[PDB]
Amino acid sequence: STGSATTTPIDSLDDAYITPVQIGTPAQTLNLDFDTGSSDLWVFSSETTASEVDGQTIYTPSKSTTAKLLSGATWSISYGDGSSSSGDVYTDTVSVGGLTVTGQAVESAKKVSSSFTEDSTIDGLLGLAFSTLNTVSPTQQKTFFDNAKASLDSPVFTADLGYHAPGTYNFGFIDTTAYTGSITYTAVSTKQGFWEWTSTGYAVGSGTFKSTSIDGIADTGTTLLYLPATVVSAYWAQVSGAKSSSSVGGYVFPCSATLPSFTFGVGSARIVIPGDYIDFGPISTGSSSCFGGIQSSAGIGINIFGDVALKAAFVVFNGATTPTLGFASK
Repeated sequence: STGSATTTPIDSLDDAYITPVQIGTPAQTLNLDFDTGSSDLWVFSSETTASEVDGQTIYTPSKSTTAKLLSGATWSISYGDGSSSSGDVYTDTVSVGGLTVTGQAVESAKKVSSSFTEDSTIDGLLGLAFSTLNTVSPTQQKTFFDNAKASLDSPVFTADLGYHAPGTYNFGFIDTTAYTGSITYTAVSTKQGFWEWTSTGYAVGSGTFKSTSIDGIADTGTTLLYLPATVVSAYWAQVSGAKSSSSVGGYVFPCSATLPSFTFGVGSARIVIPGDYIDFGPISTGSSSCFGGIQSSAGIGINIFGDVALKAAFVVFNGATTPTLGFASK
C-alpha cells in the first residue's frame, strides 16, 4: 500500500504545516502537525478541558463505531518549545492520504498548554520519530508509520515541504518526479529515538564550504534551523545590522536586509537554503526588526534541522531494518 497527503503551511511564515488525517468511523478529519521529532499521535477531543479549546476541530470517540478505550492507558508529553499535553488513549482507524491503519493509538487530550489552545489551526500532532519515544503508559504504543510499515510497498515516508506553499507527505514510495538530481543517503542513529544524522558541513552565501561534522535531527515539527553558535555567528556576520537579542530570544536583523543563502552538506552533496527561507518577519507587528530563521542550538542540547532546512529538500525517511535519511534538491 501507499498514501499521499498534501501538507499546508498554517500561516504566511510557514510556522508549521498541517496535514488532514481521517480518524474513526465515520471519518472525522482533523488537521495534524506531522512531527518527525516526536512519537505520539494526539488530538484535541471531546475530553479536552473546554477552556483550553479555541477553534480546533475535535475528535469525539463516542461518535466513532471503531473507537475503543485503551483501558488504563495515559500519556503526557512535553516538547522542546516548552509546550505540553496529556490525556487518555483510544484505538481507532486512522487514514492518511488513502493509507489506513487499524488499531492505531489515538491519544485524546484532556489538557493542553496555552500555545496549543492559542493555535486554532492545529488539531493535534502525528509523531513520526521512533516508537521508543512514545509516551503512553503503562504500555508504550507504536507510531502510525511503525504500524503501517509492513503493509507499505517500501518501508519509507517522504517529506516535501513547501516554501510559502503546500507540499506533500508520501508513505510507501519515492516520487521520482518530486526532486532533481539524485538522492544522497546518510546514516541515522536511533539511539535518542530521533532521525539523527551528521551533516558534513556548511557554507554561507557564496562563501567556501567548511567541512565539519554537525550531528542533528531531521525534525519536521520544529520551525527553524538550530545549529552550533559558531556556525550561526558566521551566518549572521554576513548580514549588516544583525545581532543576537536576549530580549527577543535570538538573532534579529534589519527587515530591509537581503539575506544570504545557507548551504548544508549531506555526504558529498549540498542542499542550498535560499536567503528568503531564513526570514521570519517582524518581531512584532510593524517592527523593522525581523526574526532570523537560523538560530543557535546552544542550551537546547541538540542541533535541529527543522522546517527551514527540510523545506529546501526532498527528504526520505527510510525505515528499513537499518534506518537512513535521504536528501535531494528540488
